[PDB]
Amino acid sequence: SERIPNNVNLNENKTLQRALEQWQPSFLNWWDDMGPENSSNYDVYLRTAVSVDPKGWADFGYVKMHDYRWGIFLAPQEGEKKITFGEHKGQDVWQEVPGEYRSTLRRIIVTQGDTEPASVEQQRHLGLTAPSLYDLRNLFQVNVEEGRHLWAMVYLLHAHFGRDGREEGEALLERRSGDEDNPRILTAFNEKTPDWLSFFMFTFITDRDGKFQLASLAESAFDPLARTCKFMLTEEAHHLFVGESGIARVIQRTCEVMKELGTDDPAKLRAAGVIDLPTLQKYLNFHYSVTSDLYGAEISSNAATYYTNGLKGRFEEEKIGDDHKLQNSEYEVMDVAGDKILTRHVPALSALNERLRDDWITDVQAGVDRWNRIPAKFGFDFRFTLPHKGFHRKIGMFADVHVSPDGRLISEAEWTHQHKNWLPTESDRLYVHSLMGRCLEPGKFANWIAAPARGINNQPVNFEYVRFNWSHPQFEK
Ligand SMILES: [Fe+3]
Ligand SMILES: [Fe+3]
Ligand SMILES: [O-]
Repeated sequence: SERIPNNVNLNENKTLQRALEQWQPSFLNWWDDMGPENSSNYDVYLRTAVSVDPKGWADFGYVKMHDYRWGIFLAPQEGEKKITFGEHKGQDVWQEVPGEYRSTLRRIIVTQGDTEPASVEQQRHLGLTAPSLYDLRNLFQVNVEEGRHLWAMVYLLHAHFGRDGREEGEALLERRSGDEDNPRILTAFNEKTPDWLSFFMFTFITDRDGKFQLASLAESAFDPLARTCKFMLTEEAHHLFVGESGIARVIQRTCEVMKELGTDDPAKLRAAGVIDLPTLQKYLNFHYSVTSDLYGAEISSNAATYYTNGLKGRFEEEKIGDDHKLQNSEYEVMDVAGDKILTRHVPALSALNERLRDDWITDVQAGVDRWNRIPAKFGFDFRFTLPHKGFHRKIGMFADVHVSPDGRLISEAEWTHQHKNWLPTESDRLYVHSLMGRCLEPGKFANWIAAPARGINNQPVNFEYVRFNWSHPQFEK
């Protein structure tokens, strides 16, 4: 019923409500310019959140995405919640940011916010080559949710950061993925997402960085941010499912053709129009290593500071069996010293980036293990693996050297001769591009990917998840 749906009593804060209503047309102009291409008249079968009530939170129906009901939804407030780590452990959580942390928390929220529209901008062309209505609908669902995450951060900026907050909300729509004068902040969000295989890896791997960053902020002493991220985690889960099941369905299809043709010869697989498993492995290597750089330098005074001040906790902070202060704790990280990769212990507070990275690696591996059930049930030997964490890194201690996927420091000549086996080549990408082509007949799936296990919201897999309204009704006519 509400114009800006929310469970935050927005209408009782009239100054804030005015400011968000003032900002909304510019969000909608951004959505129209940079959102899913040519989609202004589509009716999409979308889920929309209307609460955080884990039973009846999200309801489905057709909507044109310009009319999507983007809302602000915080996890329920908890009475007498305490801060759980850092200097301030045991004190009451903050409803407003302490002045001394204000600009730091602001930059953290803006940086998180910036990735949300960035992903929409990267993915805006994908619809033209959607391999199915089911997949097109999933893409759009991810898009409108990422749009909501921008709302979720812009709300915090306006509600808790005054004028600076408003100015950040405006600049969040002035930056643009890949733009020369005003690029998005983070490299991985500034690059192209050129085809559906990249899109599925991105939502499987890079949205998972979102998951771990958000789980760290879900711990924050700044409780409105903590409550915001806590609810976004439940949405991020859907994104991770799109990416994991997306790739799982490509692997499934490729294995079907391997069994049918009785061969694992790449040339024969490609003649049949599937993506050979070794090439899938390269895309995994590419997105995994690129995403890894997002956690930042292994050793960081800044990250020590976020923890100590109560701004950002460790993943699942409350399950960790230590003092949650870490003045006298250690953490084991790698190091490179000439022609050797070694391990060393450093003060735990200085290595929080690396700890979060390690948590993400573990989570990604759990998903790859699930992928591996597929070749295994076909009786194939192929297994997907993650490359050594030092492989293909632009950030941190491995940035000045080459590491092979199996964890050796290698020479410039070996990198130059071998990396074509490890990362997608121009020729691999051209091949994958040649498979990309829309498939919009109900219940039909492009030949490079298998059908999903089930539909959406109990609908058949052949349901018309998107109705294009190809006819162009005339103004006032
Ligand atoms: Fe997001
Ligand atoms: Fe996401
Ligand atoms: O997300």
